[PDB]
Amino acid sequence: RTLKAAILGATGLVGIEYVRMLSNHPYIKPAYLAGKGSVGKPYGEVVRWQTVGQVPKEIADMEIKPTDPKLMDDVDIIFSPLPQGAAGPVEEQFAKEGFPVISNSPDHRFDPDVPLLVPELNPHTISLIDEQRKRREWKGFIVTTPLCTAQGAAIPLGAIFKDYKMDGAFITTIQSLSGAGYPGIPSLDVVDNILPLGDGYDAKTIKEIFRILSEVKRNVDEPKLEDVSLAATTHRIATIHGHYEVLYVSFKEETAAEKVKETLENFRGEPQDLKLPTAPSKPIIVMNEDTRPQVYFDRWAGDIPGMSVVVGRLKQVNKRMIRLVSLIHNTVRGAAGGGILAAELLVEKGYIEK
Amino acid sequence: RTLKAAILGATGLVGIEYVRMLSNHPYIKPAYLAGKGSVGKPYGEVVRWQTVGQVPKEIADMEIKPTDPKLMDDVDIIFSPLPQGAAGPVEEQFAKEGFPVISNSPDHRFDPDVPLLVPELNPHTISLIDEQRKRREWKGFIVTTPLCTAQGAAIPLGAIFKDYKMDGAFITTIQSLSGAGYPGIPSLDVVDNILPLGDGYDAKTIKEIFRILSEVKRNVDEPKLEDVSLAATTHRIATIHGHYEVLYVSFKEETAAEKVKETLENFRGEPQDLKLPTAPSKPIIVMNEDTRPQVYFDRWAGDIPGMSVVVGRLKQVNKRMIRLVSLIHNTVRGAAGGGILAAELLVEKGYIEK
Amino acid sequence: RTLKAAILGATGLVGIEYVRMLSNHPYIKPAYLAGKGSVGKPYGEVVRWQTVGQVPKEIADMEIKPTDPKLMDDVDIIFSPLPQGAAGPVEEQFAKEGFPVISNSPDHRFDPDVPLLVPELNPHTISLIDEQRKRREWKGFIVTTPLCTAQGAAIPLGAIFKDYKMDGAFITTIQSLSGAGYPGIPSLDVVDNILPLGDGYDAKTIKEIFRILSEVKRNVDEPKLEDVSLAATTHRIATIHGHYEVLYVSFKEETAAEKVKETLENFRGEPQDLKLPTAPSKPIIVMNEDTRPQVYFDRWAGDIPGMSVVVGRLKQVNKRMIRLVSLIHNTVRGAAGGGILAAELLVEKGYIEK
Amino acid sequence: RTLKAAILGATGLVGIEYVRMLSNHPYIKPAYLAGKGSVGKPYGEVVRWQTVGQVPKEIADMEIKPTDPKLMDDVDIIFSPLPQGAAGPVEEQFAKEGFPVISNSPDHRFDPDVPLLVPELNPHTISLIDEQRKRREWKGFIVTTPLCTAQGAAIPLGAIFKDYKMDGAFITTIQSLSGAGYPGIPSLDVVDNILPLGDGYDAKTIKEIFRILSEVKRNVDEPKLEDVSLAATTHRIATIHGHYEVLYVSFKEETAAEKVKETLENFRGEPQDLKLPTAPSKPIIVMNEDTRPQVYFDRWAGDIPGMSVVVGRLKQVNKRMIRLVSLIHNTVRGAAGGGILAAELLVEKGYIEK
Repeated sequence: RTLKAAILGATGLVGIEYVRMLSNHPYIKPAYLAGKGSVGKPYGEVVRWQTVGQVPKEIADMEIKPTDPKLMDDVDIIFSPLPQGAAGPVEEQFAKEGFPVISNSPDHRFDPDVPLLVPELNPHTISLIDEQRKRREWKGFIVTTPLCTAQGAAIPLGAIFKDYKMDGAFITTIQSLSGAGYPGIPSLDVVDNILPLGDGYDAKTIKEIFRILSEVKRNVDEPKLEDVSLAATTHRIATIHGHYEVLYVSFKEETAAEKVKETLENFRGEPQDLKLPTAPSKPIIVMNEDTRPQVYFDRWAGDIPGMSVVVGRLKQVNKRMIRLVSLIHNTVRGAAGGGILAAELLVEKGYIEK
Repeated sequence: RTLKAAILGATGLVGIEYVRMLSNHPYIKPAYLAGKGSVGKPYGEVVRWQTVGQVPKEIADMEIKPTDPKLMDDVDIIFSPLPQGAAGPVEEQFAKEGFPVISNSPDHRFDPDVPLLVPELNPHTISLIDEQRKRREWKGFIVTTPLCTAQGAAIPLGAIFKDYKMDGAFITTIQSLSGAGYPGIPSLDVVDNILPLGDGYDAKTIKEIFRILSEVKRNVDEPKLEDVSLAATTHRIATIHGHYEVLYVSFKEETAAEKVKETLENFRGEPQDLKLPTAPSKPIIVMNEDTRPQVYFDRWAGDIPGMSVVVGRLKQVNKRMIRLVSLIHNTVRGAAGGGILAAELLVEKGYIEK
Repeated sequence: RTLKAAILGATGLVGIEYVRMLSNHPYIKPAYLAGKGSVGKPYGEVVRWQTVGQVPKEIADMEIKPTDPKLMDDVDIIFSPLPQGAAGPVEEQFAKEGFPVISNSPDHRFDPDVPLLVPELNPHTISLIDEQRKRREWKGFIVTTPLCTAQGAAIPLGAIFKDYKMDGAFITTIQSLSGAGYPGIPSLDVVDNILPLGDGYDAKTIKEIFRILSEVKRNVDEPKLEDVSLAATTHRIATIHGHYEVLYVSFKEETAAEKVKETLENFRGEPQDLKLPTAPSKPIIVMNEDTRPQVYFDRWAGDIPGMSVVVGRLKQVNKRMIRLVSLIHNTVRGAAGGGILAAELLVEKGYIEK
Repeated sequence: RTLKAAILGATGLVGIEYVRMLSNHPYIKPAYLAGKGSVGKPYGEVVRWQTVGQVPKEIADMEIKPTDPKLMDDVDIIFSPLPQGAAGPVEEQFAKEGFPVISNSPDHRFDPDVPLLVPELNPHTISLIDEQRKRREWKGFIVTTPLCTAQGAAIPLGAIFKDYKMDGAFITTIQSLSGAGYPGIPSLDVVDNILPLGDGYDAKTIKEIFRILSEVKRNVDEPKLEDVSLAATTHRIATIHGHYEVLYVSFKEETAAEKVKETLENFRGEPQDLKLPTAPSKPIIVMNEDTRPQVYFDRWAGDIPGMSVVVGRLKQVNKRMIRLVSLIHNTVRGAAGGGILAAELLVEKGYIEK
């Protein structure tokens, strides 16, 4: 007994991760590979397989099919890593046609009735679907995952905000190329260079972190999220996968790095308690060596490769300020892997039927 | 009429910048190219010319000579970019033999009688040379320049600390390979990877910044330096030259990013006043665009290429925090250029004879 | 008596070399920077200065103007490095307005009345302008330079072909990114990868070499060009400038590599003879070290930087086969520099204004 | 029924492949991880895992042990990828103590009594062992595998030489960084550069190819190997795994690239006929796309990832010349996978008993 998934944009840098991971999944099958430009061609002939291994045997000869909900009677779930602008209306059209829709796209991320989900952090937000359906009058639904960059920060910051009076986080990112898609970043922009991404990208990263944090169930009540200073300075360099982030985190009062570090080691959420198939044992992995994590060596760490955010370099700066770094696999936990985990949580909660 | 310079480690990545720059200098000539390994060989035959243009024609034919005082009777100034551990005692040997020694090495940077010198920040600390001479019973002297990474931070921070109640700066660095020398960083460390340098390197960057800031003559007296919180998280990636740094800067009172930027634009010190030949018209260049500076494009910027720290992205974070970035050409301003500027100051103040 | 020149696609990777070089030129001035997208704006504000130094002081505040042959009264020369498909009809408009056009684009390279010019190899071919003017009934004219990759092989092969019974050349190229222009090659195509350009690219390289070789005045007449076997296998990697090529060259009879070496060393042409300003003293520089030439260190070689093809590794393979490598600066000698050289030749022979 | 393996230099770039591969092998166990500088420590804590996936769970905890025959009583096979100069005497010490040693080092590659083994091309030359043992008066033996670079040309070239009148091959290599080990190639040698490896490396590549070809059993007799002309021009670039080569192959008589293509597509040797576990189904994979193979996308191709040489771009140059490209995974087929395959062969022919 399995569920049949369609993956929109299946030849893309995110769609390849849905293909790789769903090919190994116990009950979600990659059964319908949707596109536009290469409709009618075999997947393995057209795809850039910029990930680990090779195109799965059983997928390689599948023809890419039209992005058309009228052709998808047989499909149980839509995964939608589509580009911004194009995504919004396609996802509405699928939802209106009665599909569950898991989007990795930005278009719906701040709809107050659409869940911006990190399953370990705000699983309770899925019950927004009730109101979504009723107010939007459709049988289906849309759920979004956040910007991968925002997730590499929000996961550690969420674990901390939960239990500590955190009052700011000032972040520097060093992001990989695959985040921008293909053709994406011109090679001349990152050879012997660093490409700042600009105020617009900095501002959207912070916006998304604020939404995720505004939804975390905390054990302390100070400070109020509105009194939290977040800031980001974002860049891309010539790494293929893996977003590397340096966070300076401030607290309203005296807070020991050793305590925070232990909170990070100990972090887990509903996905781990439920033993969901794509839930890592340790959604945050903490490293103790002063030159770790490194992008190359740590982006595929953990019992489920790519699904863990890897943290290190925990250090006291002064009594109210600590330094840490974090690494997220941007197309796995940051996108496809997070979206598959969303789907398992939604099946588990009753929102997608068996 | 000419002053004759020896360049120790002349073939090295800093040594080459001495040669390129002094080749164009109105009164300090590269008269003696010293080494060890390639003593006896033509310079241009052996040097790795990893900088702009080609080996100066009047220099290529010059043979590499021993690093030995008794051989250097005609020499007026020693520039010493020698590796740590080796440098300390060689520098002392030269100073003892009557030479002015301008070192880019770490060994003497914390000696209480030795200038750790950024001409635009603490030009007055050259007066330490007078007590150094009495203390150590020698007619020469040692002056050091700071770690290039420290200069990238300390230059814009020194400008701010001078005029503002700055109580913290929290730094992320993305440093180039030339800084590590040759063979330096293994290729496998930086292809598809980011290399963290570790706690010792972070700590040493901070300690050097503290020494530099403690010597700035400030126009406000608050807060005390002992009350200032610094932190650095340092990395290398595959860029050839140019250290890029993101600085989150806190103040003890409300502070306008607009004012701080004006302060950086208008920044100048003694070298510009005295019109030293290597003094750039703008020791700090401020950029307005939200994707500048960039390493490749801005590392050779300004009227003296590579002598200016290029700053950008000035933004208000909250009322007491600002974000900026800076780029420093690590072997020009960050080492050889700073050294040559040091030498021009020392000549102008009578420390090195005409 | 300064000639004023218009630069089409002035913001581009090749246009920047016209802007750099003509800024230092003794009688050809860059007086009209033509674009489309950025027309009106200052050159310095928009241009991506992906070359040595900085935008020239006196060019930076020049406005980008529209590309239209009715707005250029002040103008004496057109330099056109425009993309294929676009460039063919544009350049015709300019010659059909009176202007002399030196083109770096592919469109007219195979017109039997359009010179396809390497000034050291086939300078006499400029007389095709006479019967080109006649048969097209227009007052101006078009001259084109060859694909950079083809120049990197044909300059040494032409010097060889003129004096030796060469029957074959079998080429592997390893080309830089700048040749694809901007946005050009996506970053994901060349990070930890080699990108083959394909059969169409291999075939167009060979076709151009063949045209050029057919136009070389020889001292031998064996074999005939029609029996010469040429092959290329072309790639790009993550280098910014410099196309590196490995050539296995065969001969119809016993031929010594030391003789061919001397021929390449001694190679001069009409540009040298006339002492044209942009003519290098050594159009082919021959290196003797078995690890040279190297892209990084040799692409800017020579008295006129980037104007010389640098050759090395001359080795006997068997009695009738030799191996050599060559490095060409693809935007300088391979485009803008060759073009400026074409402009100087044509003035000399009285085809251009004054 | 298992054979216990000792992996010398286990933490090296070739060691980690022995560990990775053997960890999944049906009958060879990686039982003893030998080293020097990290003896006493757990493998997982010190190893640089610069390959696919992560350190196998059951290997991670294993302690690195001394390289000492006296400690290895229970070991059945020694795999030795030790650096040149060290390897020779150590491998002789192991064979004189009674062990079968399969070496990836160059030291013994040209001993008359030491097989230089590509299992698909010259499996019979294992019989050399008998006179090795007689002559050397030792109960163990040494077998070597060739230079990875030589295997990338020798595998397709042997398959051609076996069936066609091949009289020359003229090769250009574009090799990865991992072949030079760690720290190996300094990062500054390869950023925005190509590093030629020189005459000694070119000559040794060809010498190894000649030896291997002289031991291939042919179906045709012309020409004699002594009259075949080989040349190599070798380079390194900033790729991690995978050596890419372009080969121009010539023949003494007319030979159609379509036929040579069919021969390569159909290539198989004794390891396939013996169904050895590590024998890929297709020791040569032939691709049809004019932009394939590519390093990143194909170095891990095949039913056994990295065990197949991938060939592409088969094209007629003239009646007597073709062009093809080949890609080898240099640490799998080119080193550890090739060694394991030799060991299986030696087990199958009774030289190593289970």
